[PDB]
Amino acid sequence: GDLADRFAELERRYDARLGVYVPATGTTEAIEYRADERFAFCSTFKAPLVAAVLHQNPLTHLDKLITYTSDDIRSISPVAQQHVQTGMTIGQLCDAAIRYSDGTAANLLLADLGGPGGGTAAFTGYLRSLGDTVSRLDAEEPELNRDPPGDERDTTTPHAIALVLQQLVLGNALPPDKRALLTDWMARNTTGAKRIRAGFPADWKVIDKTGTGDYGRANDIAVVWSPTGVPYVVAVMSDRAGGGYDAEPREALLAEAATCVAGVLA
Repeated sequence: GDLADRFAELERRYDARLGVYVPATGTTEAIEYRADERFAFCSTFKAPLVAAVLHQNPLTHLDKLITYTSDDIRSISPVAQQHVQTGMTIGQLCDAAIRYSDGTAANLLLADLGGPGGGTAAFTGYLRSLGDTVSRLDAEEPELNRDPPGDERDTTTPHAIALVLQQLVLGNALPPDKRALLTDWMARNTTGAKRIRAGFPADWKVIDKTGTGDYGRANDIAVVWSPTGVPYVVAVMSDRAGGGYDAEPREALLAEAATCVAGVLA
């Protein structure tokens, strides 16, 4: 058979562009479909963002209290907008950015990296340090979800982001104590039940970070563990550039793409 033909059928059925990368492992070949085409990060950047903050601080930094006002809520912020009076620690912000895709938490973590562009240059530099030469973050939340389809700003490729996640969760980009925190926050994500999780059998472990944006953007990046404990990185990205800025993002496309990948990996 030809898995690329099955991904192409998904693109025609969902009226969408799909990108997939599953890095090769000890026992599998890579799966790649439009893997070197650019797609908007949307909130998937929040996983490497938390890694960047972990990398450049001791773990005691997670208790640092960050204060902010109601005027700092500029993006969908399920946790941060309930804690304006008290503030949130860096660790609480990491948790919220990954598990609730909290936009204010991400903007505050970008500010914690510091430097010009409110942390977006610093974040991009962290990706360069992991060998990612193509990805770039240019805007904060929520504008990073809203670039037009032709813009390279705030884009990655499935290939690039998969190899970033591979280094972070399964490689040695972070020491074990920091790696375990990133892994746990992804493992307890609350936003991803209908995406890669929905394509893997219940006895597979899935950890993930979702992204959604304009032009029908829907992404999910995951690490999955077989029932025998064998890990795979799975990056799935999609958009609907011909469906207008308000094209509906399709979680079901990601779930079916994931089901096709599970068929290869099982």
